[PDB]
Amino acid sequence: MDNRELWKVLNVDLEKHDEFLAPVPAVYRELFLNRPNRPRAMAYFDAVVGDIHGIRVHELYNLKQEGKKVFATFCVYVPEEIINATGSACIGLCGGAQYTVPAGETVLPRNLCPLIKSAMGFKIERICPYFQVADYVVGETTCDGKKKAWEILNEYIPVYVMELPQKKEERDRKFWEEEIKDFAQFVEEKTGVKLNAENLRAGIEKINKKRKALKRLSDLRKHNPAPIHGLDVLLINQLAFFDDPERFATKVNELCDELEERVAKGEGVVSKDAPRILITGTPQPIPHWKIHALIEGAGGVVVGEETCIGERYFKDLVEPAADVEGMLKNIAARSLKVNCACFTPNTGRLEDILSMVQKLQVDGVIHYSLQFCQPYGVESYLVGRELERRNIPFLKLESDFSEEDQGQLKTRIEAFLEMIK
Amino acid sequence: DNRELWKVLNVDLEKHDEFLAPVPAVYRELFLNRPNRPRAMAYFDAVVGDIHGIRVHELYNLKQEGKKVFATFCVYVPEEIINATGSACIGLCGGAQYTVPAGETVLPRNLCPLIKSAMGFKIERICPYFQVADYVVGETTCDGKKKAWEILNEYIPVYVMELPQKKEERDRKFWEEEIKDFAQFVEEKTGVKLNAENLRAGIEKINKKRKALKRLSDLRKHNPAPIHGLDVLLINQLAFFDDPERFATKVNELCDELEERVAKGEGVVSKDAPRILITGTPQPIPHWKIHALIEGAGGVVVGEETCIGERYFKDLVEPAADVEGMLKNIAARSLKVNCACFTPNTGRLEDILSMVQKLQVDGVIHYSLQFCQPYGVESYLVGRELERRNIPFLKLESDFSEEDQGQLKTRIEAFLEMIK
Repeated sequence: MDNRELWKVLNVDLEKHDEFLAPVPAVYRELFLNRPNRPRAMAYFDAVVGDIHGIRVHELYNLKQEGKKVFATFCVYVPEEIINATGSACIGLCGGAQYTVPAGETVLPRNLCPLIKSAMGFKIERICPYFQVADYVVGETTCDGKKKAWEILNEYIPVYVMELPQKKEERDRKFWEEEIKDFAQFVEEKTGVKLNAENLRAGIEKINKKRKALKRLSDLRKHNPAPIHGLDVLLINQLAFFDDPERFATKVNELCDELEERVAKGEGVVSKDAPRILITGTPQPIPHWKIHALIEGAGGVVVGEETCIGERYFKDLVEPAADVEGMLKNIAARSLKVNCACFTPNTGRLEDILSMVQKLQVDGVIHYSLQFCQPYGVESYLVGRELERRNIPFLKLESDFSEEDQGQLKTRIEAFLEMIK
Repeated sequence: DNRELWKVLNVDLEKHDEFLAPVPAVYRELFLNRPNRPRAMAYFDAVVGDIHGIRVHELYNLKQEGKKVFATFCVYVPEEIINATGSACIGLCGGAQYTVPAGETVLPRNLCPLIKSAMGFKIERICPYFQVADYVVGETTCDGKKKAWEILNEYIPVYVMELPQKKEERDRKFWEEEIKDFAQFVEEKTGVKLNAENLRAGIEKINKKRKALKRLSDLRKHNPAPIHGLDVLLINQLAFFDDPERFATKVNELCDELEERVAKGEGVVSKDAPRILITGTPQPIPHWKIHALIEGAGGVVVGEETCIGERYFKDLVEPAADVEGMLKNIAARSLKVNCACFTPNTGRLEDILSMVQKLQVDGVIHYSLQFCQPYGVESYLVGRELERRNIPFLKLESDFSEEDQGQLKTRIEAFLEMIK
């Protein structure tokens, strides 16, 4: 093939790479392709999944040859606009694979979040071309696991760490603006492009246009019957981390046009009696589609996702400004409006949940979080207690990237859907 | 009068007695019958003989006299300011497993045993040192305690200080302003406003205490060892519950006895037993399992790089002329702690190596609690850098369960069997 020599040049272990890529087509066929009632604008995304380690890696390399850089992030708090204002890429390989768990566990204790260990293994075994072509990695201080794993990752690839505060009063708002300014200076130093009003406003328009299409897609999901299955929207939000901000937004808008066509005639992918489910908790990387597949494989339909591969990524858009200082202020202020479970207290995400259930008309919420995720694990008590106080059905789930939790999670989901008919 | 106090403070006396039932035998086996113990140790034993009594009487008397009792869970708390504003300050980290399942009703099972034990002790209402507390001072360190303060607020009230994540200039100013906020807090809640001459009094008292503990810790650099490590662990544990003045005096008299023990050349064990440095997470009372397993097999522990240890008495406040300068100095002193919640943290590695050099240690053990992420992940870099310097290393980790020693003993002996 052609990607063969690109992987070889990028220093990719080809034996492990093939052993990892082996079972993906059958899973993607059973979970995605074989399902009927599918929209027509999704084939594009299928093609992307059919070559996720191919075309986009070529694009990243060929644009790296132009004098640009490739920045890799793990947190949506990192300003995508500031990076894309210099003509450089901003990708986010949050890996959700078990194949790379025993690898990343060689340096991390086994009682850690599966995402961190999966990404660490992806890097240690040289098996992810996105991780190879990436020049830098931008970390932050959200959980103890990632904050400490940066100290190990920096020996493998350079790591720049932003410091995010833990509360959101006046001084915290101020401190984050200074942090964004330091990151912008670092970006100017590393890319060699001075930030003007032209390029910065251009990048802000670019990222806001990317987020607007996803928020339109999310707003289209609150109709009855459901015009699209939740697994497809999940895959869309998942692909939103490696794709070009223009073509992705265009295809998302075309899919939204098709879904509006469906809504105009009352077409739906599920029977109208089916339960509608809302998901809240930790983001689900790719390919970690287990929960959506199990929920929609018993008759239910997911209408919303309150994760950072859900609505928390595209909910807030940047406000315009005049000079560069105002643009940086607005970027930092947009970033700090994310009601992540690392702040204390975090009473805004609860308002988010209670408003999303009324918007999407949800019959029951499910609080799925990863195993050994303490920030989202502890807050679940308060979230569920408050939701039960207000007479809302609630289910707490927890699993890892293992593939064969079918029986237990299946019984849980089926009992829930039987109860909240 | 003890049961009178426990009735005043709402104690489910049944669970209280069932918790205190199998404790005197443990303390007799681990301490009382162990030979060659010094004489000045007697006082400390008396404290454990009345662990829920006379000190609770003193705290409740201070309460009835119109003054507060501040409960803490960290080292960064400016206890100097609390001592300045008259009120008392006590630390009470989680200790036993009896309260773990109860605490597991509001917290996940995959959390640290310390937070679970603390939450259980609070909910079960069987701790006089907790049932007498007026406030709690939490911090923003780990994920567990940060997200558990919210659930704790529904019970006894909680004030939270925000600790930064690095030690640069912005973090220094941030911590300075947070110390100012906590000073305003104690000014308002204790009624007393602080001036220079009264703030320096608490500064000097807490200094005296820390430097007395520092003298005792330095005294352990003699071969053969003058004192066993379990007694020093008990001293550092009781340093959070006792009264500072008399405790400093008692530790000074113990140091006076150890001076003669060093001059005569008498040791608690032979000059062949291995010297072990413990480093990692703190060991609250009664978590004497690790030291007991290390020494009972035939070793000695001459150093504890924990916060119930070297990191509670290494740094002391610098002097200043005015109140603002004294507050800035208290903040700068508290920020000198090299915990595993900042990034990077090479200072702790420098401390470990310097203690290995000074204390003549021939065996290093890194012990952290179960489900502890900060130290549990930093252990990799710590061991990797220590292995280069050709230092024997051993990673250990467990919870508050009793009969897990079967896996620990086999892990301990072998270590001591090869570092001869």
